[PDB]
Amino acid sequence: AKNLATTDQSFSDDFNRSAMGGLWFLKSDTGTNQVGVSGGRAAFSGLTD
Amino acid sequence: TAFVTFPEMFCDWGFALGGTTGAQSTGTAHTHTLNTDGLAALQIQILPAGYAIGGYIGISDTTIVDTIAMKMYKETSSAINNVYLEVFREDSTGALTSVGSVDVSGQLTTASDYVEATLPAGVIVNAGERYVVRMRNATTVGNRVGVSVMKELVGGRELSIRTETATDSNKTFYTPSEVLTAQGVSVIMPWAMMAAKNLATTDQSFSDDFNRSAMGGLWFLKSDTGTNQVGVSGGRAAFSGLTDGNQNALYIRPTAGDKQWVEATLYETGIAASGAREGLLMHANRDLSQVVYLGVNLNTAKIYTGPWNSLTERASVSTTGNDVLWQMYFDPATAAYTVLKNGQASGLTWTDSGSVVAHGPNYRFGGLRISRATFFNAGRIDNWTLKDWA
Amino acid sequence: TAFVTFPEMFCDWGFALGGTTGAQSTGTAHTHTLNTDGLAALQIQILPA
Amino acid sequence: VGSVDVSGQLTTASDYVEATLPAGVIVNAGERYVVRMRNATTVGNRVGVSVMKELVGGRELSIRTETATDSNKTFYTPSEVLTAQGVSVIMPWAMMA
Repeated sequence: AKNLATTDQSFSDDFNRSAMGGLWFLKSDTGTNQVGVSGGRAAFSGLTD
Repeated sequence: TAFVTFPEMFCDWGFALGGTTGAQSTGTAHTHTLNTDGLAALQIQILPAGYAIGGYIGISDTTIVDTIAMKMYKETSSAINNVYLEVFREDSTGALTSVGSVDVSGQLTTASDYVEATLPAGVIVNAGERYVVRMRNATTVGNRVGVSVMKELVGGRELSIRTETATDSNKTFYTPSEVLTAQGVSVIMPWAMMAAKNLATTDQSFSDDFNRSAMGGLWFLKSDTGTNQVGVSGGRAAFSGLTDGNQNALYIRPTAGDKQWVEATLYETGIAASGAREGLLMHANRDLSQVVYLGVNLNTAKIYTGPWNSLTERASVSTTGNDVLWQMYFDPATAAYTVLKNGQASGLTWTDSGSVVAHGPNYRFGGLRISRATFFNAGRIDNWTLKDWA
Repeated sequence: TAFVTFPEMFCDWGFALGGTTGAQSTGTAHTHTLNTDGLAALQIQILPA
Repeated sequence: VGSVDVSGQLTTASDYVEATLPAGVIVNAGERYVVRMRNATTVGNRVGVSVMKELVGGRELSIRTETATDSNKTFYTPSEVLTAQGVSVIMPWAMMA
């Protein structure tokens, strides 16, 4: 399949699940807490600055 | 989930030889008979300090890498250090860029054993790109390192890199010219692995509108009728056939954890005659050894436990107008099951004080159940859904 | 993306032999020792028009 | 989770033997399954199985039991599984379709 008519990939996430999941590489300056999903919305986990 | 330069089964196993050899170099002409005592497998390549060897790794499905592995050992028992395993991404131009490295000299063993090392941070990979797992071995003491490789045959594609100078071994950003030179120089091909040991597992959820022609391969069907199973008609599941008995459909795809939430709408259940039991199944074994079942008739709704052959009633409640979108879920914080009718509490709750229900990897399957008796099929079901509520 | 009758890694590479052969056809009875000099790989078939 | 008798359809020539399970068994990605050949015959004729030799120093993932009780076992324990893995020296070819 040497050459294909490549489509334009598109993705969407409602963030309406329990955990962040493996579909998101997380990197934070806190050290332990990353972007956490709560109440169906992403937010800053932890009380750190 | 991982990617290997060539299947690990070759490193783990070998082929038995057979047949007959050919002519001799000198002496009386004879041909020896091959047998199982001859083994075809990977070879071992010793390598001195300052010599780096690596192989290209394909990416099948995109994910996040966490660790890398190689099959190697040390020749002598002397102390060693400065043994590095690193990962290089190949750009469009073919240049190699370092995206991670790790010291593995501490955990090395004299015996030929796997070496698995965690990267400092995750490196996202995508299907279609190529990666190289390089072993550096820039030690100071001088003990050599033996890596398990498999011999390459000339005349084919060259996709292994090998560098001898200490400068090239310590290089962290190879240019295309140096990559081509290393590919030309290289004669072996090492065994390398890029793994996905730990992932942030999601809460898997599934749903089916039951709006197709056949039952489909996404449902394991088991019934006491013998021949007929849950059949889809008019876009709704139903008890196929005129026989008296029970039918169950189990979703092939399991959920993530013990937290379960199943929901479906009950249709044509207010016209039932007597004893028509149908509804949803949660915490179902693959072999249906023990299940938690929600049975709704035209009069009431009950919760059942146990194998499909014989069910035990745990709780019951008398309701009316049972043609709505029923839901029922399990909270492991209190180990309790709660049923919500049309978004209302409906006062249906069971508490497992005795822990009669076992929760584990083999008890995360849901499904649907119908029963038919006395020439009156139970209601039909639609909009089936299972998920892991937060 | 492609489909192959058997993995191309065999077509590109080979295996190193090891072990020991069996009895000989004639002469003094002996068994040779296998080493990395023996290569196990696919063969080449000639074919006329 | 499933057993089948394949003595009737066996042939002296080395040929594939395919047997249907009594009922379907759902499987999921990430789990592991073992296809065990028992051979608890009464006449005493031996059975030859096509295997592929394993090399030492690698992972052990084949099971081999010798005693009749072990062969007739239905629910193995982790200790017995480890002992069988250590004892085994061959790896058989098995398919689940």
